[PDB]
This record gives sequence, structure tokens and C-alpha cells, in this order.
Amino acid sequence: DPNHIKVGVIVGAEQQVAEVAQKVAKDKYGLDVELVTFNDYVLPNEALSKGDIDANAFQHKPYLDQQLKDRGYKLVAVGNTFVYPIAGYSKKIKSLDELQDGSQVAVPNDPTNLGRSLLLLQKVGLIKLKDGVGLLPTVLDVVENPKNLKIVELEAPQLPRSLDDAQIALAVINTTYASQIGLTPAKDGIFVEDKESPYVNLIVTREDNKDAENVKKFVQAYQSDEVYEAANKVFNGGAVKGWLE
Ligand code: MET
Repeated sequence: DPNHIKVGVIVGAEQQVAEVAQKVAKDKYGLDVELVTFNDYVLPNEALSKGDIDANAFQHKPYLDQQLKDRGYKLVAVGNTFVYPIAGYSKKIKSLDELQDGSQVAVPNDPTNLGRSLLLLQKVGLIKLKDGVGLLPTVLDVVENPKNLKIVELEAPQLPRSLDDAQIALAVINTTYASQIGLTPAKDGIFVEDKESPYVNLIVTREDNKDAENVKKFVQAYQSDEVYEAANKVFNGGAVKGWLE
């Protein structure tokens, strides 16, 4: 079907935003966009690589690059979407003043979002990392940890439910999944990453279909004021436009 494109997205608020892009694509081009929904960060790139979908819209470039290295995919970015500054959340404390020694702190376990989380924990002064780590520090790079915090690495989609675990005092959670239980950085975050970061999300395709006319249309539909306005609402200001104005 030459007027049909399948795009992989994550359930929750990101799916809602993608639905607006779907609408713009229909209204502006009469393009038939099908959203294929996922609730993890691994299967969407598998689906794309295998040709089960044409594009996906869920990852930032460090993540993409790591996926190319680790899985050997031939994928490429065809457009920016939003930066989603990541936040630390808790259902046990309201401030770092209350963080007890020995507390478990949950973070994503994939290399780039793990690194990102550790950099955030360093930024707010809870830990110090070795020099030269760049974007990919690991827990082995922690050189100061005065509260003797225990970093608990979890699959990203598990981070929202981790908040209810009896020992998890703090969790760094992608807004993707935080939004599934109605949390946003501005409303619920104890601390939040700077808007300026390398983590703008992407629309990604295979090398072989990066220039497909339907891909170009979808990118233009997503990169629209209508989509921004929707994102800014549902993410309560936690979505920064990543494309050229
Ligand atoms: C799969 S990389 C992480 C993407 C997620 N939406 C974020 O920007 O935190």
C-alpha cells in the first residue's frame, strides 16, 4: 500500500502525541499512518530492522548509536521530535533532605539512560563519577557516594512500579513511563535534568527507506505546531521542541 506507513511508538502520553501527528498527516497529505504500539525500548528497533514497521519514534541519538553497536542494525535518524528532560521521583520522600543512608535508588539499566541517570545523580550532588566517562558512566565509575546509596538497575518500563517497592526511595524515570502513572517532572519531580542535553528524541528508519516519500511526510506531520501544543499540554511543559522552527 503506497499510501500507508506503520510507525512504532510507546503507549501512554507519547502515543497520544503520535495520534496528533497521525491526524496532521491525514489532514495535510491524506497519508494513512498506522501506529504500532510498544511498551519497551527493545522491540521497536527489532520491528523496524525486520521490516515489520517503517519507522519508529521513541529514542534519542545516544540510545540509537548504542543499538547500532550492540545489535548491528542499519538505522538512521530522519528527524528530531522532543527533548524530555528526565526527573527523579519518589513515593517515600519529598526532598533529598529525607534520603536515608543505604537507600535504594532505581535507574534504567540500558547503557545510555543508565549513564544519563548517573550524570543526573552527580548533578544534584548525591554521587561523584570518575573523570572521562562522557555519556556512558556505569555504577563502577562511582567514586564518591557518602550516603552509601544502592543503585538498582531496572528495565526502563519497570521504573514506575518500582516506586511502590518497600526499599526504593528514589527512581530516575523516563518521562515515557512516568507519564503512564500521571507523573511529570514539573509537578512531581524532586530534581530534573537541564533542558539542554543530548537527548532529543528521533524519528528513525532503516537506511534503505530513509528517503521514502511517506517517511518525509510523517516527519513533517510530527514536526508541527499542533503536535507541539499537544505534547506541551500532556507533558506539562516537559517536552522541548527539537526541530527547526
Ligand atoms: C529509548 S531512549 C529514551 C527515550 C525517552 N523518551 C527519553 O527521552 O527519556
